[PDB]
Amino acid sequence: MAEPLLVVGLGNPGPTYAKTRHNLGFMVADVLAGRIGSAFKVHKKSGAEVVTGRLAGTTVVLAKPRISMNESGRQVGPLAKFYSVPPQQIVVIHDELDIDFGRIRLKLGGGEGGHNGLRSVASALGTKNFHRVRIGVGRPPGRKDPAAFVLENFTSAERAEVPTIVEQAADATELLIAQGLEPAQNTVHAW
Repeated sequence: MAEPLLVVGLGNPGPTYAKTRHNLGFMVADVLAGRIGSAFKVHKKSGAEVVTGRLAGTTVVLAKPRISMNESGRQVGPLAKFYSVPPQQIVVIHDELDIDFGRIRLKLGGGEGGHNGLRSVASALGTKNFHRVRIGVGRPPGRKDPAAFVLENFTSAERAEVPTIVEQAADATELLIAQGLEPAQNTVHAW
């Protein structure tokens, strides 16, 4: 008697990447786990780090793959089947190049931008119809390649407000779960 939502934070494992742009997904997930009150434990049948509990009024399974961005699909897929979670009930948090730094957008399906983690997930699920909480990071300075840019740390001026942004992403995420996409994205969007 359940059928929970799967909330997935994308990022790369290890201290080496903990603070890079490509790890926004992990940062948000760590905040959500802090709201639920439990630390992550390894889900042995999938190898993913997981937290289960009550979040935003419903049952949630919060996860972080402890395998590299490129192969995240391998753990997210099994995890989804483990709990019989339909794609529409899957929420993936990730950094986004096509949106200005500090902006947060919510989306169901659609393109994947330049995010390799997202591709691996949609590849494993066999569909792109899952929700995303897109946390803007902006576009790289000049001629620097997107893939390289997101593997760097935030500039000192950016680092000042990443903590504010992560908390807003987590709220945006909770708002999505509780209220639904349309209400949530009407509140969180502005242009």
